Amino acid sequence: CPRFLKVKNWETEVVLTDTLHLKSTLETGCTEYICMGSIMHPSPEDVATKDQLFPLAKEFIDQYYSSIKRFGSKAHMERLEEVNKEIDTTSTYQLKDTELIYGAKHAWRNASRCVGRIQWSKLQVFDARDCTTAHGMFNYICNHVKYATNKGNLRSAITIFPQRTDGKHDFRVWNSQLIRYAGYKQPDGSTLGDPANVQFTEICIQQGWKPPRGRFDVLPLLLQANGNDPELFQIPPELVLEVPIRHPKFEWFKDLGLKWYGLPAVSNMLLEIGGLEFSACPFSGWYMGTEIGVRDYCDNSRYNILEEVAKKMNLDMRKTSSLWKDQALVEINIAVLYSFQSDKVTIVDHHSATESFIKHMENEYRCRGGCPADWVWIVPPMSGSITPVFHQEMLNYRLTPSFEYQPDPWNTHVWK
Amino acid sequence: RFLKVKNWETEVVLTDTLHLKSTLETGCTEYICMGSIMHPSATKDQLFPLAKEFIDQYYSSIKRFGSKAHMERLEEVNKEIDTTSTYQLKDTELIYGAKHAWRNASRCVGRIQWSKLQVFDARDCTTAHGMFNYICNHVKYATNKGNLRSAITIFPQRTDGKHDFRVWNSQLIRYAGYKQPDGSTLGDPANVQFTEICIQQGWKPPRGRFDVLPLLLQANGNDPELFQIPPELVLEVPIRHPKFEWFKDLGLKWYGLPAVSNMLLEIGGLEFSACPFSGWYMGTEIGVRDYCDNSRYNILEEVAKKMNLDMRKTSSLWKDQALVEINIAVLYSFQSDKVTIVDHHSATESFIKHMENEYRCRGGCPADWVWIVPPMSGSITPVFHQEMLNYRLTPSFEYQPDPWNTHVWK
Ligand code: HEM
Ligand code: HEM
Ligand SMILES: Cc1cc(N)nc(CCc2cc(CC[C@H]3CCCN3C)cc(F)c2F)c1
Ligand SMILES: Cc1cc(N)nc(CCc2cc(CC[C@H]3CCCN3C)cc(F)c2F)c1
Ligand SMILES: C[C@H](O)[C@H](O)[C@H]1CNc2nc(N)[nH]c(=O)c2N1
Ligand SMILES: C[C@H](O)[C@H](O)[C@H]1CNc2nc(N)[nH]c(=O)c2N1
Ligand SMILES: [Zn+2]
Repeated sequence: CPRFLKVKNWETEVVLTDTLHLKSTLETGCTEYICMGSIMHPSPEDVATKDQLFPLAKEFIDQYYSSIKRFGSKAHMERLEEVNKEIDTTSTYQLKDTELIYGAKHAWRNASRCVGRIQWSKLQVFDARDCTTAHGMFNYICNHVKYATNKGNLRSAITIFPQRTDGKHDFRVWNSQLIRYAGYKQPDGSTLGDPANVQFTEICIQQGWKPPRGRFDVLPLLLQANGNDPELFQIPPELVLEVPIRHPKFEWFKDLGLKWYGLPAVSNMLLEIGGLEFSACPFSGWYMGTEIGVRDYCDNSRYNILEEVAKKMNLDMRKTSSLWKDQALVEINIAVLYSFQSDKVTIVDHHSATESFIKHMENEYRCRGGCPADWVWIVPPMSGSITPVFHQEMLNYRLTPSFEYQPDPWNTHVWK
Repeated sequence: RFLKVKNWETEVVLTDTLHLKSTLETGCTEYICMGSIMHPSATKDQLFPLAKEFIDQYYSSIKRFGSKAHMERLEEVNKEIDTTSTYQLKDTELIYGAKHAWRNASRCVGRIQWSKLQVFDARDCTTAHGMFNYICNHVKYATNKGNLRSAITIFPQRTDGKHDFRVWNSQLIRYAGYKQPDGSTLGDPANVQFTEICIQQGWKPPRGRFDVLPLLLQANGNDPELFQIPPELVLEVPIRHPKFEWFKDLGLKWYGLPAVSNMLLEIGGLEFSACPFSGWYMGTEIGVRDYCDNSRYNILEEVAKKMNLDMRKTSSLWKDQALVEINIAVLYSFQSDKVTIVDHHSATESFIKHMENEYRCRGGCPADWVWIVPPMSGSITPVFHQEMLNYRLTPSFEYQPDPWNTHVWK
């Protein structure tokens, strides 16, 4: 690979120079002859051997001690030796609290699909590696939700549960996000609530959940500790902050009966630090408006409200070239931003978020030598080219520490 | 190395085998993806395998692979490369190659039309006047009083690089841009430099906001020469709005004919440095990019003004609101004037159908998601949810250096 790669911004002519890609550790899926950049998941029961672990841990320890300006120091060399001995006698090792916090923040810093990374160094890390049971995981998650929600002044946070050992004792949050609404398939084929969550909702009902069978039922937590069968818990409703959606101009918009939860909290990803694997690491931030207003509400396979809103706006819905869909989509995103700001719940519009991200990316290029970014994910799902990231060339590559996808736990779990 | 592509909205999975036939590079590697980079990084010896590859897929396409005609053509091409260091395509091959360069353009959402392409052979052209005549004929044919027809005009191929045919205009029809004294810009700011070359070469600019630029045509590597396209051949549309009667007062118009004139067509190793090609517009090309890019006509603030929108906070989405009304106007205007145009909903829908057609009959369809997804309302169009594999097949349309950076002025 060449040492310097240039990216251009075609609106501002600004050229940036990337050297950080030389530290790339994993494959992207692309080859010299094919690009897989719009494949969502490009290409087990298998843990790192001693020989796989030694270099992965050294690389991370080296990076950590470089970051604290102690590279080559006595503490650096001693930490290397202690880690090496630990791997040698136990085939794994335990991170220091300092190292865990650094690794978590850097997995966020390295997350190429995240437009909100200007915040990466302001992350509250909750060390839950002493957890042994699902009830304990419930306690940790509740504290996380309460801390991160903060009565609407949201704060980013991650709670990290014990790392993988042999792969038969995994900690998992079976929920894909901590807070989501149930979906219910009807006999007649229609769906009530969130159609994306019909499968998981069915799992919870089989596990014992009594469903309200409404349009916005918060799902219970399904929590697996130490490889045991998962267990159900209801999140105390006073910890689930929600925003009813109204429109500043259209008095009828509240009559739609829409609301959404304030806290986006991903709970199905895997956090990889120095070759260690944290299979339960729920992390949360605050929303960009389009995540709710474009995808959650207007995806055809989700709540799918464009028609109903277009009807109440009295739009001509016979020709697509009237752009009735586009007009309604804007008003829905105006309502979402307006309802969150009125209730003083942190949210960020896609103009402000992408402008912030360009500033972040430029700083990272200057101070770090690059900033991996996935353009397909960074550009918002509406009004793409009137945001600055549309015009920004990006380079995508995989740095470690990192958040990874992992198989859904109901597909792998060995029921006791 | 059968590759699967999924649509996350419909769950349709298609299987790609066609990528096994590519040999040009993408710019990515196993460790770095350059999918959002706009431009990532002959002789007798290089030429015959490239020619043989192209003749092979041609005769494979008419289902006479290994036929007597096929065998004879290969030998004919061999001797011609021997004795002349190049070769000439048959008319059938020229047409096949041009349609297939369009078919293979990963960045084109309009490829469902790929085989309906009128191909104008201009390989006998020798002068800029002849180029002008061929180009006027293309424009007139393609415009067709509003019922636009896809066309391409193919001028003589590159020989030694010192006798290149070039259209110096990036597109056949564009508006001029002028650097104003007070620092601002009149017209189209994307063209300020090309406009200045035309002025330097003798063009008398009217210094308005929608001045159609003259043609600047270079034949056989000579100095380029200026020509005015006859105005009756340049179809234009006044943009107005079905509900906002004040919109016509903005004074906006656009031309009906999108015609790329700065790319290079490669076919069996031959390079056609002048190959103007044209189709019809997707509304967002004018309404989102041309009118609302900050570095282009940049009209958003004005439109939002007349709409009386709250422009103090970005979270009012005033820009998004104005953007939709502008794009409603463009579609409404072209449609009212019976000028062929397609909205991004209909176009992307056609492209998904095209992808399905191509996977079935051809085993795949190279597509660049970054370019295929429209610049507004992305995820309410079906291509947003469609995984695409990008790879480079030949014949192809390639970028080439701008002629003013290479030409030695004679
Ligand atoms: C603090 C405010 C944050 C904002 C505004 C933000 C914004 C976003 C958005 C809009 C996406 C695209 C999501 C989608 O389309 O599904 C995303 C993805 C992502 N974010 Fe951030 N995020 C924030 C916080 C965080 C934090 C705290 C972490 C981790 C510690 C994180 C890690 C990620 C990752 C890994 C992805 C990729 C997810 C995937 O591939 O499914 N983000 N973010
Ligand atoms: C017939 C109607 C057509 C429609 C609606 C259409 C639509 C589009 C659009 C929207 C783009 C993106 C352009 C941009 O953002 O600058 C594009 C790109 C492209 N089109 Fe098509 N197109 C059509 C016809 C054609 C024809 C006739 C050809 C050639 C024979 C062609 C070849 C290409 C190529 C090579 C590109 C890529 C240009 C680049 O990389 O800058 N298209 N098309
Ligand atoms: C920390 C953080 C901040 C922030 N602004 N957004 C996020 C993502 C939030 C999020 C993500 C998903 C998965 C979407 C997946 C599944 C289906 C299609 N997509 C690929 C579901 C949710 F409910 C949700 F809230 C995280
Ligand atoms: C055959 C065909 C059909 C169709 N609907 N559209 C096209 C493209 C039309 C087109 C393209 C450009 C270049 C824009 C530049 C600016 C920066 C990045 N882009 C490369 C200028 C134009 F005036 C123009 F009409 C071709
Ligand atoms: C940086 C990025 O590659 C660049 O802005 C691209 C993005 N996608 C595009 N898509 C289309 N159709 N046309 C364009 O000019 C661009 N520009
Ligand atoms: C097929 C395509 O990769 C898929 O729809 C992607 C496109 N870009 C995205 N971008 C974001 N932020 N979130 C998404 O879910 C997607 N989906
Ligand atoms: Zn790639």
